[PDB]
Amino acid sequence: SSRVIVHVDLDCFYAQVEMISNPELKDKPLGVQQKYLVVTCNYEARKLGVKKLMNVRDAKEKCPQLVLVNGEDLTRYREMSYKVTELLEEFSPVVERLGFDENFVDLTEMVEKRLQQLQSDELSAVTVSGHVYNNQSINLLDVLHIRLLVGSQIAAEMREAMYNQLGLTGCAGVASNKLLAKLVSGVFKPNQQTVLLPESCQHLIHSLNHIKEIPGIGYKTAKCLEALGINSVRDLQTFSPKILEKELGISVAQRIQKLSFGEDNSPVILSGPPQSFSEEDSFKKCSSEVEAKNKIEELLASLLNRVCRKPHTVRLIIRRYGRESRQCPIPSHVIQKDVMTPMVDILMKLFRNMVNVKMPFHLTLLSVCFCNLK
DNA sequence: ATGGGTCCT
DNA sequence: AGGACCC
Ligand SMILES: Nc1nc2c(ncn2[C@H]2C[C@H](O)[C@@H](COP(=O)(O)OP(=O)(O)OP(=O)(O)O)O2)c(=O)[nH]1
Ligand SMILES: [Mg+2]
Ligand SMILES: [Mg+2]
Repeated sequence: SSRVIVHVDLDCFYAQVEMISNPELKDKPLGVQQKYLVVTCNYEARKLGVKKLMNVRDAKEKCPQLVLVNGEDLTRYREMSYKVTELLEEFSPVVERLGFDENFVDLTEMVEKRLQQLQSDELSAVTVSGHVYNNQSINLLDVLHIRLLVGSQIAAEMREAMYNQLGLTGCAGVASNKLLAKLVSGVFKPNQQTVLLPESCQHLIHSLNHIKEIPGIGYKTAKCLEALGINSVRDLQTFSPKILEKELGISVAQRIQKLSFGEDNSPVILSGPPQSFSEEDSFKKCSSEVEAKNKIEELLASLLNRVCRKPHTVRLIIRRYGRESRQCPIPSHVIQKDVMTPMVDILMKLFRNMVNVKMPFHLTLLSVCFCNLK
């Protein structure tokens, strides 16, 4: 059965949150800085050549007028992120989060409910909200076209409510599955929306120029495909399944070749509350157990505040010089909210298991994670 | 990379 | 405990 899926993608999310917090930056080029990176910037800085994940050096030699705000503490972005997800869940309860600033909603039942409430007179009547991908002609007698247009109307109500209630702008894409909704949502940006009618689906998938542009094909898989002479979407569509299975294994080969044809039967999953929560810090050097204990403690204090459901597992992640980790359960008496001294004790034991402290060492990342929430 | 997340093997 | 993916 055919679905109607919406993908919602907030405009320059962290920069939006900082611009709302400080409107002295609303008319100025703004970048959100983490360590030496400009992780995102407003469309005003984008005009001046500043790009996402750009070295703070290169970004200011491109835009010497660039205003920088520190975005290392994710507290406020995470809080707004969940306010958006909760707002969407009011439209339809099955909302899938993808990072902090994207959501998928399955609108199929909502669409069918709205259509069922329309008298035969007003079927034609039905109008698109926003862009139609590839300027495709609408056929109002095609029930798939009608359902996708009602999806576009719902998407515009969602964007409006996000603006009215939270002060946030964003893009939306409406299509028959998640892959296609996520691909089409970014066609017109910022703060616009697009719907994909089914006869334009080939056009959308062949508009991609790099195989890594398909969501689900990442860094290592694209390296593999390139090693095999596979560069375009069509190369992948037409490559031998049997060779592809041999090279990538049956699961990945079968999944990505389907994705190459625009086919994606994966359900929208209700994300609900998070499965883990972690605090990280990166640095040039940690060369000391005395320093490492201080580092881990600060991460612990942040997480304990977030805690206040309970985690039943704790893990510690390091990066030397890639990631290594050690985890263990959290003792029952400790799950019962001075928790600090027995938890740091647990974590240093994990640290000592992974790091030989009697021999020199050099860390560039420490991360503590709470998981296995009950 | 930064500072987070998800699921699968 | 690690891999792969996503933002
Ligand atoms: N540290 C780090 N943060 C990221 C990374 N990718 C995305 N983010 C964060 C910062 C951004 O505000 C947001 C980026 O998500 P998007 O890819 O949707 O980008 P953004 O919303 O900034 O720009 P957009 O208008 O959608 O093109 O989440 C990343 O690779 N590393
Ligand atoms: Mg975004
Ligand atoms: Mg984002």
